[PDB]
Amino acid sequence: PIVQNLQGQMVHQAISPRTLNAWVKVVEEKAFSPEVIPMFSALSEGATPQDLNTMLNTVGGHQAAMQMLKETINEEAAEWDRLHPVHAGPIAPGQMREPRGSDIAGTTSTLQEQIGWMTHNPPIPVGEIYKRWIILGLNKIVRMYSPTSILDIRQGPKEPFRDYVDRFYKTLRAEQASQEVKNWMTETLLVQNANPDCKTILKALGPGATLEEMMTACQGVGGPGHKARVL
Amino acid sequence: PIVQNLQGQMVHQAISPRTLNAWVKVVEEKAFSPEVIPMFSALSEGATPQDLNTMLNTVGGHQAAMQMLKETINEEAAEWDRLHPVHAGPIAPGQMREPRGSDIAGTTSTLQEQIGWMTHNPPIPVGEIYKRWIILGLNKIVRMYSPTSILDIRQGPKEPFRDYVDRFYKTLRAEQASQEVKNWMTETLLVQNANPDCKTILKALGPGATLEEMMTACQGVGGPGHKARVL
Amino acid sequence: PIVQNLQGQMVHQAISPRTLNAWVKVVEEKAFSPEVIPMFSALSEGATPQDLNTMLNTVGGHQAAMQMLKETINEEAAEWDRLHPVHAGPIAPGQMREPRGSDIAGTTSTLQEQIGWMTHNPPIPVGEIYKRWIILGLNKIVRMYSPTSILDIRQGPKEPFRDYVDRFYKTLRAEQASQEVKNWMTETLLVQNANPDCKTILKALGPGATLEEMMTACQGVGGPGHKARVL
Amino acid sequence: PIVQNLQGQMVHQAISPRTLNAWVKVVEEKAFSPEVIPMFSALSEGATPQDLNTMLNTVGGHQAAMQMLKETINEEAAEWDRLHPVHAGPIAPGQMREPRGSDIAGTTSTLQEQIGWMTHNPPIPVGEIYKRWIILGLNKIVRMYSPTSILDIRQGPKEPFRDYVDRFYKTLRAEQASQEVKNWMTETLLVQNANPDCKTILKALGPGATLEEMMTACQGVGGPGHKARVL
Amino acid sequence: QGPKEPFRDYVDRFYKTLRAEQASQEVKNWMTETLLVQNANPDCKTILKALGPGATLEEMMTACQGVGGPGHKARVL
Repeated sequence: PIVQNLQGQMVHQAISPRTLNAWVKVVEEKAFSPEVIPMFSALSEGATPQDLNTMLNTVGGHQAAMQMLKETINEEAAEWDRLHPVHAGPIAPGQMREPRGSDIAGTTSTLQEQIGWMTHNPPIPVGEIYKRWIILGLNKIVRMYSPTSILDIRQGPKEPFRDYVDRFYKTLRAEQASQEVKNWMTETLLVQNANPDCKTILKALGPGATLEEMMTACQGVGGPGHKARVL
Repeated sequence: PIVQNLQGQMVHQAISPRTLNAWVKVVEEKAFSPEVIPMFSALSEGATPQDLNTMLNTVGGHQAAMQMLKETINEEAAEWDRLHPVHAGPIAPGQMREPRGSDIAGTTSTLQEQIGWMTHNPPIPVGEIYKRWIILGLNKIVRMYSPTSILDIRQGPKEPFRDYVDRFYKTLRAEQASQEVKNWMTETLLVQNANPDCKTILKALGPGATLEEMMTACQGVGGPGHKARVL
Repeated sequence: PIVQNLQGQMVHQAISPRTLNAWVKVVEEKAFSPEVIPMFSALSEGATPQDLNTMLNTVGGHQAAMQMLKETINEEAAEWDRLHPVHAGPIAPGQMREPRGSDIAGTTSTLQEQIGWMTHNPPIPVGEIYKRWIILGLNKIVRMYSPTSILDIRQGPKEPFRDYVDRFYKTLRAEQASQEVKNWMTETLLVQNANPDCKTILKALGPGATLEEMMTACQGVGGPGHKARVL
Repeated sequence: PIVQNLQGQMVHQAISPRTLNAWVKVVEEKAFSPEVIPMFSALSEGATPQDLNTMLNTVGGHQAAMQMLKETINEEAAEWDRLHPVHAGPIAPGQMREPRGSDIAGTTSTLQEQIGWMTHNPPIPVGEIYKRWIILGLNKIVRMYSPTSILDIRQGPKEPFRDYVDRFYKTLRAEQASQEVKNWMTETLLVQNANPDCKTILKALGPGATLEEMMTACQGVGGPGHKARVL
Repeated sequence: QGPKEPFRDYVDRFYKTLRAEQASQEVKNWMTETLLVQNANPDCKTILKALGPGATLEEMMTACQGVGGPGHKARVL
């Protein structure tokens, strides 16, 4: 995308074949897993809409998810053009004409105009909003993908604490809810779905317990072969 | 993170996709190993907090252990706001106001803002403290990984002394203790948890004779005080 | 390690991650092979003790061998500390003060001072001696690894000269003894450890046949010591 | 080796890590094959002896054959101290000292001194002769490898011309005779070692037929010919 | 510590034995915190573990004094 700083003005560079290969490979390896969202946020340097849209268009087997994501982007673009500060009428020549919801989209925007409003006038967050809409759509996909409704994870009488925690944190990452609520829910839910023996020693710790303390306490609860005891 | 020397002043640049793939493979196959702490130290190049923050969010496996590391960083950041000099608060125009304890974290500070206080005015150890807190979290993760104490690392009857030494040194890497204390322990521990048959010839060495000499003697004999044949 | 001469003033520049993966791949597959030792010398550009120390911290299973190498560096550092010219605490104001054994070691040294002493006052070979001590340590590890002796490598009944010479030369790199002696004993050894089928032709060639000349003759005979008298 | 032309005077740097891995990989794939000699010639850009010594030192499997080359290199170094200018022991103030046979090797010379004699007075062909001496040794190595001689090549009845000519071409890679002599060998041996039915095609075509024409006839007739005359 | 042995006799013997160790103060102190709990009988060990991390020697002795016997049994077994 558009880069260059200390050596002067920005130049529009193309995407790497290496990053494109990673996008194809990661999908074969772990298609809808939550870690895709921070990787996309981190790697998207100079996040221009049409360039971001290239990753969406190079979709393989997971095209159905992308089609839903595109509908969500269209809903978000429609909301931007009508429920947020609306664009006026005729203006004097040479002004950008405050970009519309459809101007954010790659289909209805040319490269010259898209880069023009991105840096000729003071930087507009056009890439940031489109990227945010993609993040919002990806969050919907991981939410739908999750096979467990958060409270479906349980610990069997022979299942170790570490595996119970792995299962619990796997569904926890797809929760998409408020942090205070998530902490309060985590505190009660972990105890409720725990096995009788595990729950009996877990209740000794009581209020004010934190994850570092919980992990430390469950070191003596051990793994397979070892028979977990209160003492 | 920040980079550039030969052409002039430092500018913020993202890490290679091959490096990210290398990290992903290391987390997948070497998960809780103490060998990953130097690998992370090498890969945590420069000093911008944002790149380290995104890198740690790419985990698909041991997310709960990583979350305990985030919790550790959050409470270490709390101590930077309280214990350490955080000044009076109000500041006259034209200053960068100095980061508070929670301003160190990439989740609470903007990228240009993070770069600003370490580039617009002379260096401050914001990258080093954030890295130190992550390293401290990794030290805690290997402390939870361990399932057997040093005195529980006993040598079996059919178990060779060489395998026992590897088990001891691998176990030792996660214990977090003073070098003098570890050396002082090394004098009696090595022959203490060994089996009777190998001890027959290894007890003859006596006082002094460092690990190198003890191993040179051990290699020369093999097995439980004498080697065995497979084919 | 430090880099740049023609280009400008010296820069301390981090190793590439591909180089680190290549080192890990070599250590993982070749373990205690003598082939690793020149590869370490080849890869260790601009000899900087901290970077050299980092390359000894990434080992997996074989940590105990690495610990012996680290103790060997301490042993040679101690040799520098008291048997090589002894330093005195009192020195004139404005001097960098030439390093003691502990200063050479990664344990008490700081990277800013370490780069400082090698770049300020006239060149001290701090990196080269540390690299040499590591190589000396690696040269002790091959002895620990080697499980054979000069008269244990004997050609079997169905073994050809190529298999017999390969085991001898594989062993030879880990010998750690005088070259002058090795040459003088080699002439006796090649005849002595041969099988009776190949021994008679080796004896028949006699004195005045060098390694190339013997290898040239041994190429045409065929099998595990084919008919030695052609009439 | 020493590198830089465009930005001014050359700086000494080590070999690239990827090149070192490639050298090891090529050895695993095809250590003794004749095309390794041009591959080595191509990769040895900047023939500084110390860098060249690293390539020799890092060899894996074929160590016994590899150590035979040192005898030839030492022998050519002995020839350099005889047939080439040998100079004298005395030396005038501040001179770099013209190389002796044992100054050529990196093992018995010092790097700064080595760069000094290669560059202080008009270039000395130290790297070029060392590469040629190594090539002479590599030409000896393919003699040791060789499983078939040039006069051992013969076409069987079930062996087509393409299979036969490939075998003949492979054996012509290391023919170790004059190009003038080789022209006669090519003209005579190719027809002479062909099978009777294939020979009939060659016999009919006869004198005044180039390699292009011979190949064209072989291509048109098919296989090694067939049980009845076509020409 | 045996099943019917009281903590005061056990810690008295531990201190007496430790008195002849002639090692640096750090070596003795660091060990004492973990070893006393580890070599204790199940019921006593449960009570010592219940007191847990932190606290002074006076606080530990105070807790032990009121506990009584060689360790009175619990209901979660």
